[PDB]
Amino acid sequence: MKQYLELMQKVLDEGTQKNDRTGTGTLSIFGHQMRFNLQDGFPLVTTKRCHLRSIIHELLWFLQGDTNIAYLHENNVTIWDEWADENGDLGPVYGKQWRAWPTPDGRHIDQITTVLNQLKNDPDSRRIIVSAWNVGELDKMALAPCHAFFQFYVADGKLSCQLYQRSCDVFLGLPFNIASYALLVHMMAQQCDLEVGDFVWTGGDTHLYSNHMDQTHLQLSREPRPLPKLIIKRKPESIFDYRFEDFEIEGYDPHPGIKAPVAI
Amino acid sequence: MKQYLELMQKVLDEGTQKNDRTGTGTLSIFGHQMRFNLQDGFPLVTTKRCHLRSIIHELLWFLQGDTNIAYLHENNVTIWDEWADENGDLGPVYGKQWRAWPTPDGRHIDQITTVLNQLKNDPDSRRIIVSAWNVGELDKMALAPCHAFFQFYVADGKLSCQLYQRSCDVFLGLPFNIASYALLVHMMAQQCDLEVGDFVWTGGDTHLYSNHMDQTHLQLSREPRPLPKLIIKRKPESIFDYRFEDFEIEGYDPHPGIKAPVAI
Repeated sequence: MKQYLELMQKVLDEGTQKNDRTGTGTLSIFGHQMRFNLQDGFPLVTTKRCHLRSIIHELLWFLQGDTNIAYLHENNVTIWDEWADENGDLGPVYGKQWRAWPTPDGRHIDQITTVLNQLKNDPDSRRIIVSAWNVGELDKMALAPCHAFFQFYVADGKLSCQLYQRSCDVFLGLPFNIASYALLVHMMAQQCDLEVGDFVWTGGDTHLYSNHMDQTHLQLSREPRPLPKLIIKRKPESIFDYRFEDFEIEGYDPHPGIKAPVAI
Repeated sequence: MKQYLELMQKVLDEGTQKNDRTGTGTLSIFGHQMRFNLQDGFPLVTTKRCHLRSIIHELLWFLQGDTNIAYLHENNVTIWDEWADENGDLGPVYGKQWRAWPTPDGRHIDQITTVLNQLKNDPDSRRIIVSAWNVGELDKMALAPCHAFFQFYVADGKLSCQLYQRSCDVFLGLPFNIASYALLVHMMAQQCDLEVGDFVWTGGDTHLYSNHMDQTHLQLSREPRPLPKLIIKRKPESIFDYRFEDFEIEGYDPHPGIKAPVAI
């Protein structure tokens, strides 16, 4: 997509040499922002084929709040397998914070129901936020949330959403991060009888791994294709009742998929 | 400052009509980002005189962690007076979360000491974060944190910091928000023997109140002056031992101060 390729080129042009926790070198910049008008089309990268099956199941699983990977395994979605323990547990990652953030007094706060309620009853609110950055629970999580917090906003009948992503692998994760939250904006908007606005992506440590340099140069030589269109085939009674088959991406005509490896 | 005036003009050119909780109308945009290279000079607005005495005391008070306003009152700093109850209490706002975030198991987490430790011992970390968005404590706070969370980053001997501000009054608060966090970057860098990098400001609901429209037009007719220089007169033994008199702003030559009123 134009904004995504511009970010890639920017990391290449001005990223500084920087290692990760494993020791794998990266080129990195700190602080970046992109805006996708969801009325322009579903923001799925077209310069490489990106599959969404895993992403759709992951979002449904996030919304359900149980952090054991059983549901993902029932659907053969293996993207969380490397972090799960022997029982399929991950600790209180994303979903547990979204749906049942634990307080000091023993309550479990459902942030998704809170924001839905706020979008329907107080759309002007400047505090329609969901955070997964539960400081007291970080140590128990299999990994700290990368997509740490997000805020909603309503103007002129349109729902917008901004995500703060503390750490972003531009090549491997970003395309999926964008699509995930874009999908969630469509779902929230549908549930609040709103049109879709913009998805604003904000990044913290934004990087390209050095072993993704060939892939990055190849992707940069391709021209973005017209964006596809998200169609929601059914309107569920609530944000917790969406099903995998409700979503269809129409008009996706990407350039070929590009594999990128990870070090261990 | 150039970036600040550009944001003002942008809100004017494309902000949509939007009320606040009180009902005071605003012009607002959602999602904006600015970058200030702290080696270029201390980012204190020059298109209107901005006083920092209250801001310096507020930062010291944040760092100390006690949310009663007694220390502010001892120094005749009255900016939190409108939110304080009869005893001078505010509930667990900023400082309590920065220094003693309460967990479900009864611990109090010092995020400032955690990040300092992380900057000294693991500068490549992509999770050097401080959050004041403690979902379980929001109801007890006199008001929810506007400057909600911030992340640090180290590259080439320089400390950078990104702030996510969920709601920003461009005219009245922004100049002070920038200066506050810029000061904190200088202090953290000094304590970690690092040079200053960039302060990245990210905004959520970013607005101009309609009763600030004359002031905004007047400020926009002024040309930014060269930035001033922050001087720290002493190097304290820790981040908790800074004193008001340690800070001096040199070479500040602003255009005249501009008053802006608030509705009640």
